[PDB]
Amino acid sequence: NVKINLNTYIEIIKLLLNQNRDIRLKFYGVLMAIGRRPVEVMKLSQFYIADKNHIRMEFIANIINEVVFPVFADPELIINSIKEIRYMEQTEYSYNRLFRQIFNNIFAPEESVYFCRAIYCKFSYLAFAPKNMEMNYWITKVLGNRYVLDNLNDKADNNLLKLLNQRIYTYVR
Repeated sequence: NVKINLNTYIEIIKLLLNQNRDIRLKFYGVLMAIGRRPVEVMKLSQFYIADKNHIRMEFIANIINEVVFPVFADPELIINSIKEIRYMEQTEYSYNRLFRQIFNNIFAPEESVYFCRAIYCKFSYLAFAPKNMEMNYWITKVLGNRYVLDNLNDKADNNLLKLLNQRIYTYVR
């Protein structure tokens, strides 16, 4: 049950967003990168660039409700993945055994989706909240457990990344 730091987190997200093998993997990359609920990713929301590292989500819950949140990959890269993800559901359980094929003995959550959102909160706070901000406000602000290392300048964990890279390109879909 590996502990990862922010730099490691970002590279994992790059692996999943940039791989060519499985749109489902790209889905988990998006969940880790922006902490939205899967339904919001899959439908009924529009995503727009806000910042070099923020996205604006528009939705109905004034012509529209927005929420702006920080993100852990290039927003254009993220939003393009969402387009593919929605396209591979319009052109057309197992998601959890896919999550294990990649993360067994690294992350072992009961619910991968809840894990992905929870890790996103922790890193968003570590990386964007000001000194001394109450965490309960931050969570409700960015939305609506410690697998992590609270040290923002540590180098990324390369042996971990090799392990994951090997898994991504050698598992059977």
